[PDB]
Amino acid sequence: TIKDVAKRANVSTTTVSHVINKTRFVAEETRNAVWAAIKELHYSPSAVARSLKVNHTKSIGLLATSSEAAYFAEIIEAVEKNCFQKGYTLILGNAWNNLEKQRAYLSMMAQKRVDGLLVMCSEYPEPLLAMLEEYRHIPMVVMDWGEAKADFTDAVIDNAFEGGYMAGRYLIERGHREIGVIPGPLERNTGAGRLAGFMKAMEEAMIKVPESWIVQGDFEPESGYRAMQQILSQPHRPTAVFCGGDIMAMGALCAADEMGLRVPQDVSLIGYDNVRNARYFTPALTTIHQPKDSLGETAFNMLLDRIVNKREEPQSIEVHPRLIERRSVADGPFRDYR
Amino acid sequence: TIKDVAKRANVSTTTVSHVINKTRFVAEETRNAVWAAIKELHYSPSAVARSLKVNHTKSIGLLATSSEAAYFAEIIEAVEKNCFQKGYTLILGNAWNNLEKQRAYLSMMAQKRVDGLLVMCSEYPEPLLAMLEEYRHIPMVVMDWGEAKADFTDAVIDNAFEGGYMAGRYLIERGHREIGVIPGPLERNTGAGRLAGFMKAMEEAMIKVPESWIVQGDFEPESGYRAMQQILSQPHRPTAVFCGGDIMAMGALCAADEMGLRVPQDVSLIGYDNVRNARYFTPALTTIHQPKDSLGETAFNMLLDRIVNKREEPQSIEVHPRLIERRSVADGPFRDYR
DNA sequence: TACGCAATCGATTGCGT
DNA sequence: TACGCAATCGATTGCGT
Ligand code: HPA
Ligand code: HPA
Repeated sequence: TIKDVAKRANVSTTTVSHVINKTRFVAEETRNAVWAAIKELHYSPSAVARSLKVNHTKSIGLLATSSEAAYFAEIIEAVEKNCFQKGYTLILGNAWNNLEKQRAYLSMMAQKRVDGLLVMCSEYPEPLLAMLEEYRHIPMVVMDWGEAKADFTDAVIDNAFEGGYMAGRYLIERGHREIGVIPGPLERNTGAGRLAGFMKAMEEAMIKVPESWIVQGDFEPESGYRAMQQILSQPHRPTAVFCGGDIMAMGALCAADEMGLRVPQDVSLIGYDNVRNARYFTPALTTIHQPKDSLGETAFNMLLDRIVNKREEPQSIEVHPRLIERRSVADGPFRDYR
Repeated sequence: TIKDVAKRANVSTTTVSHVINKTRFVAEETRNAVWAAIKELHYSPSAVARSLKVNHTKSIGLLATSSEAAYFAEIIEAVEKNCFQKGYTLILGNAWNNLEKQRAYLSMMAQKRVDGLLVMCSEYPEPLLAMLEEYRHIPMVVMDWGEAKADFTDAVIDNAFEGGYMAGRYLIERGHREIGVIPGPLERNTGAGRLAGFMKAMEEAMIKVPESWIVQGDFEPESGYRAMQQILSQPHRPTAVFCGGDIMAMGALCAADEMGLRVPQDVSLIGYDNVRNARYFTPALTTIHQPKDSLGETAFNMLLDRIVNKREEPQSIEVHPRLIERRSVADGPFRDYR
């Protein structure tokens, strides 16, 4: 088809090319003629032909976990923004935390020869770790670790620990001493990390959280429900609860409200993520806000760097969470005694 | 690189090829040798080289509006599922309801030569309509119209009208006669369509909704807030409100709760979408459920059809909404008089 | 029997004139 | 000056032997 244009415009295709990419000077008329032909033939040059020659497809692969989850969703849209903004195309793939699915996705990506890879798999067993290395040749950045687990990738790090710590303290400083927690999967950073940060703050306070008061969630609203329910279901109940993520949090609000418990008057609840619509939770949710957009953009940027500036040494950028006060938290019994 | 494999295995590349795609019989040993080389060289065959020859990239383009919105998000994940399931790769692009962005996205897609196109642009002005036709050559299906607006595409249709109608009736049959509505953008199907279905039911009932009682939303929680607020802010207030989408609905719950209004005891609220986490709204939201997954899959399927079975005649499949009773609705003053 | 030769898909780009 | 020739990127596939 490029031959077709050339022919119409009676010039070599080489010409057609250069004019199409202003890659060397071309006589006005000549230029015009080509643009003309280009238009009548209704010409769209093949990127694949081009990619074949130039050796990069101007496309990036996002090997994600799930894309419906608010948290996820939000990050993704960000990344997309950035890609578009710099001419990259997004290939979205969800491995659902399934090795086989992930091996598959990975392979198609290499095959389609994505310029770089954005990795957000949530959990990282050695088998997953291993696979990834097999493709160290393709530039990648993991956006979901607590610290850098490998030498062959870039990494953006969220400080989940300090975020949890922030959550504990607030509660502490607000009058609370009987607290409970519903964490996300321990096999994840946003799970374990948050918990542990939250647990340090407690030890520092000589606060002991009885095990009947800690209940694992899976970042899903339903899990949030069940936990809150198992917590308030007990003889002795905490006066405040720290919930690992806003959506399970939202799940937690439901239950309370269902047993006729009051928020925050009967229970204060503090979340984690500051998801786009947390403010509209009821009550408006107080939570730790995670920089999702920066989290996206920042990742894209390291990728581009390696890609263009051909860096080879893995890097790692940290990002920081921060408390957002809404109305799901109330003074605790010890506020006055501080 | 295919030459590299061949050489290692001392066979023509033609061989390497056939064994790689079991496209003709090959001596075991021969086969083995190639697999061997394939492994040592750590070989991944280029899809782009391949695509160049075979003429289809096994990739599909989703020209969407926004991907963070719950409704959207949910559909997208679906589509992705389907693509993966049949070896297609997803290129996600969000035009934000911006012509220029959409022209751009469209063009890159043609260029990257996507096998087909999934279209979800929300609003369709002639300029957008026009652009689309320009690419009638690439197979596409619009997943967001009320009826088929063009002869060059397939279309999946949701019955937003009958959905709205269902919403009105329920309210009617539940004792209500003073109702208000906060619709989404009229420039959209899920906006206008829902409204009108909802408005028919009302006329049929000889119910008149005073204009101070209808307030436009933009499908976003914030909009939901403001509207509900403007509605309950009045001297005379409805006893029931129909909200165009679950997220604005959620927005509506906030406000009420903020002015100390009760749901559903002071106001019944019925939504639209049955978004994944509507049940965990508080109270659990009664709403019309839209078949998102079928909406996805069904679209993918028409695409594949045109694609593979090389159909040429546009088709159109309808899908159906259905009421889901939760707890945001209460009997109205006229329930007993029916 | 089981395999290979050579042309081809659509672009780009180094030498030249 | 302003443009063109021919080789090339990595695969596939129709004829043959
Ligand atoms: O893995 C996760 N899933 C959903 N929401 C989350 N918020 C933090 N981590 C997660
Ligand atoms: O355009 C829309 N946006 C968000 N949610 C929606 N639910 C139906 N239509 C829409």
